Amino acid sequence: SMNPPPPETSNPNKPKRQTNQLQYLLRVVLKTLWKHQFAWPFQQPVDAVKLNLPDYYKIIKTPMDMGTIKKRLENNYYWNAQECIQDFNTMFTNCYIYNKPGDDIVLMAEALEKLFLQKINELPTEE
Ligand SMILES: CNC(=O)c1ccc2c(c1)nc(-c1cc(C)c(O)c(C)c1)n2CC1CCN(C(C)=O)CC1
Repeated sequence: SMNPPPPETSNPNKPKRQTNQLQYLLRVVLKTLWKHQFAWPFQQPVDAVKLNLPDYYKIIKTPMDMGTIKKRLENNYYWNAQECIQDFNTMFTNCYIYNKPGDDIVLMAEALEKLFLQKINELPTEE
């Protein structure tokens, strides 16, 4: 009935690197989705307490959100671009698991995912 703690965003025990793919994921992919008119419900963990959704974290056991993804990129949580792409995919899949076809939040998720796929289909080459 409490919210879970948000996902880990900075792990000192993880090695860190800068790559053109990770720079692109923060500065092009995340930044573009972040500034979208429909971004705001995805910029932080679902607050199931304040929204009074007592079943949200009974159904969604792998929560993810763009606030968490942004901090993960900012703090080198991802070594491989695929780890970041997986987190975006998890965020969209959670929305489609919990919500119903035609729901306002689902139409918002679809618009962001369309933009996500447009941007990640132009990811730069791997070192
Ligand atoms: C100051 N406000 C807030 O902080 C606030 C308010 C409402 C929030 C909200 C945060 N987060 C969610 C949300 C997000 C996701 C990904 C979900 O899977 C679910 C079940 C809820 N909602 C409900 C949806 C907001 C957008 N919708 C519209 C504009 O119609 C649909 C409902």
